[PDB]
Amino acid sequence: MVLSEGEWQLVLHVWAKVEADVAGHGQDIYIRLFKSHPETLEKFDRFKHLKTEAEMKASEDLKKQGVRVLTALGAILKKKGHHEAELKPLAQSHATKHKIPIKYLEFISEAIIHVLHSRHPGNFGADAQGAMNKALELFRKDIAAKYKELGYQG
Ligand code: HEM
Ligand SMILES: [O-]
Repeated sequence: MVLSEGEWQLVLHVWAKVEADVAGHGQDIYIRLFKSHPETLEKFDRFKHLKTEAEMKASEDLKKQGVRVLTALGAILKKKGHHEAELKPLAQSHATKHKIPIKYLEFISEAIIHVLHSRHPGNFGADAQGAMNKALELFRKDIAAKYKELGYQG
């Protein structure tokens, strides 16, 4: 599975807009994920008690977590497929420490696409969304292969 350079440029052009305010984007993505698929919130021991969107928005720890996730994902995207080193620690923690199935990675990918589609119509038209979907599918395909190497079904 391989993206073209043009596809990577569409991914990186919208990611540059995320980077104007990574914290705010992270909050929107987590709120979308937890509202759409409430079961995913149960995996977060520090945040599973949050009851409403207002509580999620006011959580400084959730905001910091969103920054960590999007910055890690941004570093992966900037490797344009050459992300073996970045995926090692992430696959190990998500398979063995956090126990995050591939289906939940699909759910957060959907939340990312939903938020970019809402916030960034200037850089998230159909071709750009297609490229981002391809990049996230590549990420999940490579994470799933590493999960299997690590002993986790996913
Ligand atoms: C785009 C996909 C994702 C990325 C890039 C990502 C990235 C990260 C990073 C960088 C950390 C901190 C270091 C670590 O423990 O590895 C983290 C922690 C964590 N991740 Fe993810 N993650 C992703 C998806 C998910 C999903 C979908 C879930 C659950 C449904 C999840 C559950 C967790 C939990 C529970 C923690 C620990 C949080 C805490 O310290 O309170 N991750 N993630
Ligand atoms: O995460």
